[PDB]
Amino acid sequence: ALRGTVTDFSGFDGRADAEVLRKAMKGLGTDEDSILNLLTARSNAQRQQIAEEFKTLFGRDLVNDMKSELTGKFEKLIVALMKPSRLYDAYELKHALKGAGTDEKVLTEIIASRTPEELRAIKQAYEEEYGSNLEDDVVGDTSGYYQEMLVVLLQANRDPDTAIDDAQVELDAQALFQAGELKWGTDEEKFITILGTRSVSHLRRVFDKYMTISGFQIEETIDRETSGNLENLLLAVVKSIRSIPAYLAETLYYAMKGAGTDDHTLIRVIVSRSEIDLFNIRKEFRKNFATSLYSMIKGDTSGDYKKALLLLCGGEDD
Ligand SMILES: [Ca+2]
Ligand SMILES: [Ca+2]
Ligand SMILES: [Ca+2]
Ligand SMILES: [Ca+2]
Ligand SMILES: [Ca+2]
Repeated sequence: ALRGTVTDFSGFDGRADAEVLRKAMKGLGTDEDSILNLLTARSNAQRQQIAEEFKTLFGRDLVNDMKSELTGKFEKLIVALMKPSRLYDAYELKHALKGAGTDEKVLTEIIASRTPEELRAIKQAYEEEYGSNLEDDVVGDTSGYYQEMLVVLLQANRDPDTAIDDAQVELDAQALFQAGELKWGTDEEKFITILGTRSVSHLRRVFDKYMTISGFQIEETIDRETSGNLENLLLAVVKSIRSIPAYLAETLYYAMKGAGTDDHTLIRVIVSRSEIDLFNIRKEFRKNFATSLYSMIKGDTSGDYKKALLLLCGGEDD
């Protein structure tokens, strides 16, 4: 099943951990090594208890103190690691929508790869934290079919996996064929309804059947029929339906692909999935890119930031 790389540390003592952290920042200097080896070895819920003990003992906010002592990517990784799990995805979405400029790669990445259950959780958290409706904020900063597809997904009303109705699979496959390849132009609405509301098990069957009747994989047709933000979203949805860990592994790969590194994306995926399916993401990363995620990271990052990442990911050998 699904498996992360971070678990609750046994023999957990919040007060003790708070003191270790406190001693690592007191006086001039900062013992980063001590901080990273500790926080990456504690589950997210435990980090929250440490933060609570820290404030109780010293009357200081652990996160703000680290924001003062830490710098750069390492600081960003530590701050994201301290964000409550139930609020992280909402946090990211909020930052991708705030100020002039909307970060579409973020909206697409999260809303496409998160399950209906997760999306429901994210919407509640977002509203309680920012006193604003997530859907309304998305609509306000986006437009066209891209916006429409995101809204469909945000409803979290995807059909439930039940017995497969063969005739419905043929109907849907043929409907997609007719809405794209056999149509002068494209019927985006058809693509949105089907890909956004049908059950996961149903769609996996539709993808195979579509391949059989058209000679094309649904991804190829999408690339041939659509463009812009809509194309990226549709591909994210399809890839997620097939395998969320694969889609995420691919997102990671392209983050460390070529000159430089998309650090924000790199941190987001590793942190948000660390306690869910990061282990699976590794297996999908190896099987599809001839290398282990560990090596990719180990050879694209530097310093403490690099050390923290490797400890969270693990898998040195894969
Ligand atoms: Ca200090
Ligand atoms: Ca904006
Ligand atoms: Ca067409
Ligand atoms: Ca295209
Ligand atoms: Ca790189």
